[PDB]
Amino acid sequence: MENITSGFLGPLLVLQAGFFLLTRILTIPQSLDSWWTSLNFLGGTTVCLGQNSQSPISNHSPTSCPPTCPGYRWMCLRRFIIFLFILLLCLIFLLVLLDYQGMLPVCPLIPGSSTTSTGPCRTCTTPAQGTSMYPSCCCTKPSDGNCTCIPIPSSWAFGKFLWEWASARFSWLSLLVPFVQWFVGLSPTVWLSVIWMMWYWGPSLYSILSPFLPLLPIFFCLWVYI
Amino acid sequence: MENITSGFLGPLLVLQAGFFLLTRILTIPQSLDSWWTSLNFLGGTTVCLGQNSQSPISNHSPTSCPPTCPGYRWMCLRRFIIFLFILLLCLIFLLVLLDYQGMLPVCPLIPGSSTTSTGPCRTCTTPAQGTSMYPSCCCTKPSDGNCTCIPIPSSWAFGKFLWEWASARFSWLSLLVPFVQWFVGLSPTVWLSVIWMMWYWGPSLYSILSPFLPLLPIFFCLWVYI
Repeated sequence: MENITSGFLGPLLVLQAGFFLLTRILTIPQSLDSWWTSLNFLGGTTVCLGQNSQSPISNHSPTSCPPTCPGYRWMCLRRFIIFLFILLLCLIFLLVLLDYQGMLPVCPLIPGSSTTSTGPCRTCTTPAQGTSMYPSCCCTKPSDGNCTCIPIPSSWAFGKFLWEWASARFSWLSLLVPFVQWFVGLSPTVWLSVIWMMWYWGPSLYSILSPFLPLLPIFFCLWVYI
Repeated sequence: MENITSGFLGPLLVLQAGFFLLTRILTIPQSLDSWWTSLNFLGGTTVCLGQNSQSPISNHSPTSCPPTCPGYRWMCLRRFIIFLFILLLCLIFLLVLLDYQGMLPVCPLIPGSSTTSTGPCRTCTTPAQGTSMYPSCCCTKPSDGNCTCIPIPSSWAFGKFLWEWASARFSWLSLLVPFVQWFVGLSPTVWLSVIWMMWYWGPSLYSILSPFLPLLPIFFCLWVYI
Protein backbone atom coordinates (compact mmCIF):
# COMPACT_ATOMS: atom_id res chain seq x y z
CA MET A 1 0.00 0.00 0.00
CA GLU A 2 1.13 3.54 0.76
CA ASN A 3 3.54 2.06 3.33
CA ILE A 4 6.35 1.30 0.88
CA THR A 5 5.88 4.80 -0.54
CA SER A 6 7.22 6.31 2.69
CA GLY A 7 10.51 4.46 2.29
CA PHE A 8 10.71 5.00 -1.46
CA LEU A 9 10.09 8.76 -1.42
CA GLY A 10 13.02 9.33 0.93
CA PRO A 11 15.42 8.06 -1.71
CA LEU A 12 13.90 10.38 -4.32
CA LEU A 13 14.23 13.43 -2.07
CA VAL A 14 17.80 12.43 -1.18
CA LEU A 15 18.74 12.04 -4.84
CA GLN A 16 17.16 15.34 -5.90
CA ALA A 17 18.66 17.32 -3.03
CA GLY A 18 22.08 15.74 -3.52
CA PHE A 19 22.14 16.42 -7.25
CA PHE A 20 21.06 20.05 -6.91
CA LEU A 21 23.26 20.87 -3.91
CA LEU A 22 26.30 19.16 -5.46
CA THR A 23 25.90 20.92 -8.80
CA ARG A 24 25.49 24.36 -7.23
CA ILE A 25 28.37 24.31 -4.74
CA LEU A 26 30.65 23.06 -7.52
CA THR A 27 29.50 25.61 -10.11
CA ILE A 28 29.79 28.51 -7.64
CA PRO A 29 33.60 28.95 -8.06
CA GLN A 30 33.32 29.46 -11.82
CA SER A 31 30.40 31.80 -11.17
CA LEU A 32 32.60 33.89 -8.88
CA ASP A 33 35.42 33.95 -11.42
CA SER A 34 32.90 35.17 -14.01
CA TRP A 35 31.84 37.72 -11.39
CA TRP A 36 35.36 39.12 -11.49
CA THR A 37 34.42 39.63 -15.15
CA SER A 38 33.03 42.83 -13.65
CA LEU A 39 36.64 43.81 -14.13
CA ASN A 40 36.99 41.72 -17.28
CA PHE A 41 33.85 43.23 -18.87
CA LEU A 42 34.63 46.67 -17.37
CA GLY A 43 36.79 47.29 -20.41
CA GLY A 44 34.10 45.53 -22.43
CA THR A 45 34.19 43.62 -25.70
CA THR A 46 35.59 40.54 -23.97
CA VAL A 47 36.83 38.02 -26.53
CA CYS A 48 39.60 35.68 -25.42
CA LEU A 49 42.50 35.01 -27.75
CA GLY A 50 42.82 31.91 -25.60
CA GLN A 51 40.05 30.68 -27.89
CA ASN A 52 42.74 30.79 -30.58
CA SER A 53 42.17 29.11 -33.93
CA GLN A 54 44.28 26.06 -33.09
CA SER A 55 41.87 23.13 -33.25
CA PRO A 56 38.70 25.14 -33.94
CA ILE A 57 38.49 28.79 -34.99
CA SER A 58 35.16 30.08 -33.59
CA ASN A 59 35.97 32.79 -31.05
CA HIS A 60 34.37 31.19 -27.99
CA SER A 61 33.75 34.50 -26.21
CA PRO A 62 36.14 35.04 -23.27
CA THR A 63 34.68 33.50 -20.11
CA SER A 64 34.87 29.74 -20.72
CA CYS A 65 36.69 30.15 -24.08
CA PRO A 66 36.93 26.78 -25.85
CA PRO A 67 36.23 23.87 -23.49
CA THR A 68 39.49 22.14 -24.46
CA CYS A 69 40.62 23.71 -27.73
CA PRO A 70 43.51 26.24 -27.72
CA GLY A 71 43.62 28.03 -24.38
CA TYR A 72 41.52 26.10 -21.88
CA ARG A 73 44.28 24.87 -19.56
CA TRP A 74 43.84 27.59 -16.91
CA MET A 75 40.28 27.13 -15.67
CA CYS A 76 41.78 24.47 -13.43
CA LEU A 77 44.29 27.04 -12.16
CA ARG A 78 41.66 29.66 -11.33
CA ARG A 79 39.58 26.97 -9.61
CA PHE A 80 42.68 25.80 -7.72
CA ILE A 81 43.07 29.34 -6.42
CA ILE A 82 39.41 29.83 -5.60
CA PHE A 83 37.65 26.81 -4.08
CA LEU A 84 40.23 26.51 -1.29
CA PHE A 85 39.50 30.17 -0.51
CA ILE A 86 35.78 29.46 -0.15
CA LEU A 87 36.96 26.89 2.41
CA LEU A 88 38.78 29.62 4.37
CA LEU A 89 35.59 31.70 4.30
CA CYS A 90 33.74 28.69 5.73
CA LEU A 91 36.41 28.42 8.42
CA ILE A 92 35.81 32.08 9.34
CA PHE A 93 32.08 31.40 9.58
CA LEU A 94 32.93 28.46 11.85
CA LEU A 95 35.08 30.75 14.03
CA VAL A 96 32.16 33.17 14.38
CA LEU A 97 29.91 30.24 15.31
CA LEU A 98 32.15 29.25 18.24
CA ASP A 99 32.15 32.83 19.52
CA TYR A 100 28.36 33.08 19.36
CA GLN A 101 27.42 29.65 20.77
CA GLY A 102 29.46 30.39 23.89
CA MET A 103 30.16 26.66 23.70
CA LEU A 104 33.72 27.27 22.49
CA PRO A 105 36.39 27.47 25.24
CA VAL A 106 38.10 30.73 26.22
CA CYS A 107 39.98 29.79 29.44
CA PRO A 108 41.94 32.97 30.24
CA LEU A 109 45.08 33.54 32.31
CA ILE A 110 46.11 37.17 32.89
CA PRO A 111 47.33 39.12 35.95
CA GLY A 112 44.42 40.24 38.10
CA SER A 113 42.88 40.22 41.56
CA SER A 114 39.16 39.76 40.88
CA THR A 115 37.64 37.42 43.46
CA THR A 116 34.41 35.41 43.18
CA SER A 117 34.42 32.16 45.17
CA THR A 118 33.40 30.55 48.46
CA GLY A 119 35.72 31.18 51.40
CA PRO A 120 38.65 31.80 49.08
CA CYS A 121 42.27 32.98 49.37
CA ARG A 122 44.18 33.40 52.68
CA THR A 123 46.88 31.39 50.88
CA CYS A 124 46.43 32.63 47.31
CA THR A 125 49.40 33.08 44.97
CA THR A 126 52.93 34.24 45.91
CA PRO A 127 54.84 33.81 42.59
CA ALA A 128 57.85 36.20 42.46
CA GLN A 129 59.10 34.75 39.11
CA GLY A 130 57.88 34.80 35.49
CA THR A 131 56.55 38.32 36.08
CA SER A 132 52.77 38.53 36.42
CA MET A 133 51.90 36.11 33.61
CA TYR A 134 49.98 32.99 34.55
CA PRO A 135 50.41 29.48 33.20
CA SER A 136 47.86 26.70 32.65
CA CYS A 137 45.79 26.65 35.81
CA CYS A 138 46.28 23.10 37.02
CA CYS A 139 48.12 25.03 39.77
CA THR A 140 49.90 27.98 38.11
CA LYS A 141 52.21 29.02 40.99
CA PRO A 142 55.42 27.03 41.55
CA SER A 143 54.12 25.95 44.97
CA ASP A 144 50.34 26.28 44.58
CA GLY A 145 48.36 23.29 45.83
CA ASN A 146 44.92 24.67 46.66
CA CYS A 147 44.91 27.07 43.69
CA THR A 148 41.74 27.98 41.77
CA CYS A 149 41.80 30.54 38.97
CA ILE A 150 39.14 31.90 36.59
CA PRO A 151 36.49 30.01 34.48
CA ILE A 152 35.65 30.93 30.87
CA PRO A 153 33.19 33.87 30.28
CA SER A 154 29.78 33.72 28.55
CA SER A 155 30.64 36.90 26.61
CA TRP A 156 33.03 37.52 23.66
CA ALA A 157 35.57 34.81 22.78
CA PHE A 158 39.32 34.69 22.37
CA GLY A 159 38.50 37.62 20.13
CA LYS A 160 38.18 39.65 23.32
CA PHE A 161 40.99 37.64 24.90
CA LEU A 162 43.28 38.63 22.01
CA TRP A 163 42.03 42.19 22.34
CA GLU A 164 43.53 42.06 25.82
CA TRP A 165 46.62 40.27 24.48
CA ALA A 166 47.24 42.88 21.77
CA SER A 167 46.68 45.69 24.27
CA ALA A 168 49.36 44.03 26.39
CA ARG A 169 51.71 43.61 23.42
CA PHE A 170 51.04 47.01 21.81
CA SER A 171 50.45 50.56 22.98
CA TRP A 172 48.78 52.34 20.06
CA LEU A 173 45.71 50.08 20.20
CA SER A 174 44.77 51.83 23.45
CA LEU A 175 44.81 55.15 21.58
CA LEU A 176 42.71 53.63 18.79
CA VAL A 177 40.21 52.49 21.44
CA PRO A 178 38.54 55.95 21.58
CA PHE A 179 38.24 55.83 17.79
CA VAL A 180 36.80 52.32 18.00
CA GLN A 181 34.26 53.51 20.58
CA TRP A 182 33.27 56.49 18.43
CA PHE A 183 32.87 54.20 15.41
CA VAL A 184 30.75 51.89 17.57
CA GLY A 185 28.62 54.93 18.32
CA LEU A 186 27.37 54.90 14.71
CA SER A 187 23.62 54.47 14.17
CA PRO A 188 22.18 53.74 10.69
CA THR A 189 21.97 57.52 10.28
CA VAL A 190 25.76 57.51 10.79
CA TRP A 191 26.75 54.08 9.46
CA LEU A 192 25.03 54.59 6.09
CA SER A 193 26.25 58.17 5.60
CA VAL A 194 29.91 57.11 5.77
CA ILE A 195 29.43 54.49 3.05
CA TRP A 196 27.41 56.93 0.93
CA MET A 197 30.15 59.56 1.14
CA MET A 198 32.78 56.87 0.57
CA TRP A 199 31.76 56.50 -3.08
CA TYR A 200 32.94 59.08 -5.63
CA TRP A 201 34.34 61.37 -2.95
CA GLY A 202 37.41 59.74 -1.40
CA PRO A 203 39.59 59.10 -4.44
CA SER A 204 39.77 62.83 -5.21
CA LEU A 205 41.10 63.64 -1.74
CA TYR A 206 43.34 60.57 -1.92
CA SER A 207 45.61 62.15 -4.54
CA ILE A 208 46.18 65.25 -2.40
CA LEU A 209 46.54 63.24 0.82
CA SER A 210 49.20 61.12 -0.90
CA PRO A 211 51.69 63.98 -0.39
CA PHE A 212 50.25 64.31 3.12
CA LEU A 213 50.53 60.54 3.70
CA PRO A 214 54.23 60.74 2.76
CA LEU A 215 54.78 63.28 5.57
CA LEU A 216 53.15 61.50 8.52
CA PRO A 217 56.36 59.56 9.49
CA ILE A 218 58.11 62.83 10.33
CA PHE A 219 55.26 63.86 12.65
CA PHE A 220 55.34 60.42 14.29
CA CYS A 221 59.10 60.70 14.83
CA LEU A 222 58.73 64.27 16.11
CA TRP A 223 56.33 63.11 18.80
CA VAL A 224 58.47 60.03 19.53
CA TYR A 225 61.47 62.27 20.22
CA ILE A 226 59.26 64.57 22.31
CA MET B 1 80.14 63.89 19.73
CA GLU B 2 78.30 60.60 19.30
CA ASN B 3 74.98 61.22 21.08
CA ILE B 4 73.86 63.69 18.42
CA THR B 5 75.47 61.31 15.91
CA SER B 6 73.43 58.39 17.25
CA GLY B 7 70.22 60.44 17.25
CA PHE B 8 70.79 61.50 13.65
CA LEU B 9 71.77 58.00 12.47
CA GLY B 10 68.59 56.63 14.03
CA PRO B 11 66.53 59.28 12.22
CA LEU B 12 68.14 58.20 8.93
CA LEU B 13 67.29 54.56 9.60
CA VAL B 14 63.72 55.51 10.51
CA LEU B 15 63.36 57.62 7.36
CA GLN B 16 64.64 54.77 5.19
CA ALA B 17 62.62 52.00 6.86
CA GLY B 18 59.24 53.70 7.30
CA PHE B 19 59.28 55.02 3.73
CA PHE B 20 60.32 51.61 2.36
CA LEU B 21 57.56 49.92 4.36
CA LEU B 22 54.97 52.40 3.11
CA THR B 23 56.14 52.01 -0.49
CA ARG B 24 56.03 48.22 -0.24
CA ILE B 25 52.56 48.31 1.33
CA LEU B 26 51.44 50.52 -1.55
CA THR B 27 53.00 48.22 -4.16
CA ILE B 28 51.39 44.96 -2.91
CA PRO B 29 47.71 45.90 -3.67
CA GLN B 30 48.48 46.94 -7.24
CA SER B 31 50.72 43.89 -7.20
CA LEU B 32 48.49 40.95 -6.66
CA ASP B 33 45.93 42.25 -9.18
CA SER B 34 48.39 42.56 -11.93
CA TRP B 35 49.47 39.01 -11.19
CA TRP B 36 45.90 38.10 -11.68
CA THR B 37 46.35 39.32 -15.22
CA SER B 38 47.11 35.67 -15.83
CA LEU B 39 43.45 35.83 -16.84
CA ASN B 40 44.36 38.31 -19.57
CA PHE B 41 47.33 36.19 -20.66
CA LEU B 42 45.13 33.11 -20.45
CA GLY B 43 42.65 35.27 -22.34
CA GLY B 44 45.19 36.75 -24.74
CA THR B 45 45.41 40.47 -25.33
CA THR B 46 46.02 42.67 -22.29
CA VAL B 47 44.61 46.15 -22.87
CA CYS B 48 42.25 48.50 -21.06
CA LEU B 49 39.40 48.74 -23.57
CA GLY B 50 37.81 51.22 -21.15
CA GLN B 51 40.49 53.80 -21.99
CA ASN B 52 37.99 56.54 -22.80
CA SER B 53 39.53 58.65 -25.55
CA GLN B 54 37.49 61.71 -24.53
CA SER B 55 39.93 63.25 -22.08
CA PRO B 56 42.87 60.86 -22.59
CA ILE B 57 43.30 59.61 -26.16
CA SER B 58 46.05 57.35 -24.80
CA ASN B 59 45.68 53.91 -26.33
CA HIS B 60 48.66 52.92 -24.16
CA SER B 61 46.19 50.39 -22.72
CA PRO B 62 47.65 47.30 -20.97
CA THR B 63 45.59 48.00 -17.81
CA SER B 64 46.32 50.36 -14.88
CA CYS B 65 46.08 52.91 -17.65
CA PRO B 66 44.90 56.24 -16.18
CA PRO B 67 44.94 56.96 -12.47
CA THR B 68 42.24 59.52 -13.27
CA CYS B 69 41.08 59.49 -16.90
CA PRO B 70 38.30 57.13 -18.13
CA GLY B 71 37.33 54.43 -15.67
CA TYR B 72 39.38 54.49 -12.48
CA ARG B 73 36.70 53.97 -9.82
CA TRP B 74 36.99 50.22 -9.84
CA MET B 75 40.76 50.37 -9.93
CA CYS B 76 40.72 51.30 -6.24
CA LEU B 77 37.90 49.31 -4.64
CA ARG B 78 39.58 46.15 -5.90
CA ARG B 79 42.85 47.22 -4.29
CA PHE B 80 40.96 47.62 -1.02
CA ILE B 81 39.33 44.19 -1.31
CA ILE B 82 42.60 42.42 -2.07
CA PHE B 83 44.22 44.41 0.74
CA LEU B 84 41.70 43.06 3.25
CA PHE B 85 42.24 39.62 1.84
CA ILE B 86 46.01 39.63 2.23
CA LEU B 87 45.17 40.96 5.70
CA LEU B 88 43.14 37.77 6.21
CA LEU B 89 46.18 35.80 5.02
CA CYS B 90 48.49 37.48 7.51
CA LEU B 91 45.89 36.88 10.23
CA ILE B 92 45.83 33.16 9.46
CA PHE B 93 49.63 33.11 9.62
CA LEU B 94 49.26 34.76 13.03
CA LEU B 95 46.87 32.02 14.15
CA VAL B 96 49.47 29.50 12.95
CA LEU B 97 52.09 31.08 15.21
CA LEU B 98 49.53 31.16 18.04
CA ASP B 99 49.23 27.40 17.43
CA TYR B 100 53.03 27.18 17.73
CA GLN B 101 53.44 29.27 20.89
CA GLY B 102 52.36 26.29 22.99
CA MET B 103 50.63 28.64 25.43
CA LEU B 104 47.58 28.92 23.19
CA PRO B 105 45.22 27.05 25.48
CA VAL B 106 42.50 24.76 24.17
CA CYS B 107 41.14 24.07 27.67
CA PRO B 108 39.46 20.86 26.49
CA LEU B 109 37.52 18.08 28.23
CA ILE B 110 37.32 14.31 27.77
CA PRO B 111 36.37 11.37 30.03
CA GLY B 112 39.35 9.49 31.46
CA SER B 113 41.18 8.37 34.58
CA SER B 114 44.58 9.78 33.57
CA THR B 115 46.49 12.44 35.51
CA THR B 116 49.59 14.50 34.79
CA SER B 117 50.80 13.92 38.36
CA THR B 118 49.80 12.43 41.73
CA GLY B 119 46.05 12.97 41.81
CA PRO B 120 43.88 11.52 44.57
CA CYS B 121 40.39 10.77 43.26
CA ARG B 122 38.79 10.39 46.72
CA THR B 123 35.83 8.62 45.10
CA CYS B 124 35.43 11.19 42.33
CA THR B 125 31.92 10.24 41.31
CA THR B 126 29.75 13.20 40.30
CA PRO B 127 28.80 12.55 36.65
CA ALA B 128 26.43 14.56 34.46
CA GLN B 129 24.73 14.40 31.09
CA GLY B 130 27.26 15.27 28.41
CA THR B 131 30.47 14.40 30.24
CA SER B 132 32.43 16.27 27.56
CA MET B 133 32.44 20.02 28.25
CA TYR B 134 31.01 19.55 31.74
CA PRO B 135 30.71 22.33 34.35
CA SER B 136 33.73 24.60 34.96
CA CYS B 137 35.17 21.95 37.31
CA CYS B 138 36.13 24.50 39.94
CA CYS B 139 34.61 21.83 42.19
CA THR B 140 31.24 23.05 40.90
CA LYS B 141 29.06 20.09 41.89
CA PRO B 142 26.65 19.01 44.65
CA SER B 143 29.69 19.26 46.92
CA ASP B 144 33.32 20.18 46.29
CA GLY B 145 34.14 16.55 45.53
CA ASN B 146 37.94 16.96 45.83
CA CYS B 147 38.20 17.83 42.16
CA THR B 148 41.29 18.15 39.97
CA CYS B 149 40.78 18.96 36.29
CA ILE B 150 42.67 19.62 33.08
CA PRO B 151 45.11 22.50 32.62
CA ILE B 152 45.99 23.80 29.17
CA PRO B 153 48.35 20.95 28.06
CA SER B 154 51.28 21.62 25.74
CA SER B 155 50.30 20.38 22.28
CA TRP B 156 49.41 21.69 18.81
CA ALA B 157 47.11 24.40 20.19
CA PHE B 158 45.15 24.22 16.93
CA GLY B 159 44.76 20.62 15.77
CA LYS B 160 44.34 19.07 19.21
CA PHE B 161 41.64 21.64 19.92
CA LEU B 162 39.73 21.62 16.62
CA TRP B 163 39.79 17.85 16.11
CA GLU B 164 37.76 17.39 19.27
CA TRP B 165 34.68 19.11 17.84
CA ALA B 166 35.54 17.73 14.41
CA SER B 167 35.19 14.17 15.73
CA ALA B 168 32.22 15.22 17.88
CA ARG B 169 30.27 16.25 14.76
CA PHE B 170 32.21 13.90 12.45
CA SER B 171 34.02 10.52 12.10
CA TRP B 172 31.94 9.74 9.04
CA LEU B 173 35.27 9.90 7.18
CA SER B 174 37.66 9.30 10.10
CA LEU B 175 38.68 6.22 8.13
CA LEU B 176 39.73 8.58 5.34
CA VAL B 177 41.59 10.54 8.02
CA PRO B 178 43.55 7.33 8.75
CA PHE B 179 44.07 7.15 4.99
CA VAL B 180 45.19 10.78 5.16
CA GLN B 181 47.80 9.74 7.73
CA TRP B 182 48.74 6.77 5.51
CA PHE B 183 49.28 9.16 2.58
CA VAL B 184 51.00 11.98 4.54
CA GLY B 185 54.22 10.00 4.13
CA LEU B 186 54.86 11.35 0.62
CA SER B 187 56.09 14.81 1.64
CA PRO B 188 59.80 14.30 0.74
CA THR B 189 60.73 13.58 -2.91
CA VAL B 190 57.19 12.36 -3.72
CA TRP B 191 55.18 15.54 -3.18
CA LEU B 192 56.77 17.17 -6.23
CA SER B 193 56.09 14.06 -8.32
CA VAL B 194 52.44 14.05 -7.22
CA ILE B 195 52.09 17.76 -8.02
CA TRP B 196 53.64 17.23 -11.46
CA MET B 197 51.29 14.30 -12.10
CA MET B 198 48.32 16.49 -11.16
CA TRP B 199 49.58 19.18 -13.55
CA TYR B 200 50.04 17.00 -16.63
CA TRP B 201 47.00 14.73 -16.44
CA GLY B 202 44.52 16.79 -14.43
CA PRO B 203 41.87 17.59 -17.03
CA SER B 204 41.61 14.25 -18.85
CA LEU B 205 40.30 12.36 -15.82
CA TYR B 206 37.73 15.07 -15.03
CA SER B 207 35.34 13.76 -17.69
CA ILE B 208 35.51 10.25 -16.23
CA LEU B 209 35.13 11.58 -12.67
CA SER B 210 32.06 13.67 -13.55
CA PRO B 211 30.34 10.65 -15.14
CA PHE B 212 31.07 8.59 -12.00
CA LEU B 213 30.19 11.39 -9.56
CA PRO B 214 26.42 10.89 -10.06
CA LEU B 215 26.90 7.18 -9.39
CA LEU B 216 28.68 8.03 -6.13
CA PRO B 217 25.39 9.04 -4.41
CA ILE B 218 24.02 5.60 -5.32
CA PHE B 219 27.01 3.96 -3.61
CA PHE B 220 26.56 6.25 -0.61
CA CYS B 221 22.93 5.15 -0.30
CA LEU B 222 24.04 1.53 -0.71
CA TRP B 223 26.39 2.01 2.24
CA VAL B 224 23.49 3.67 4.09
CA TYR B 225 21.68 0.36 3.49
CA ILE B 226 24.79 -1.80 4.06
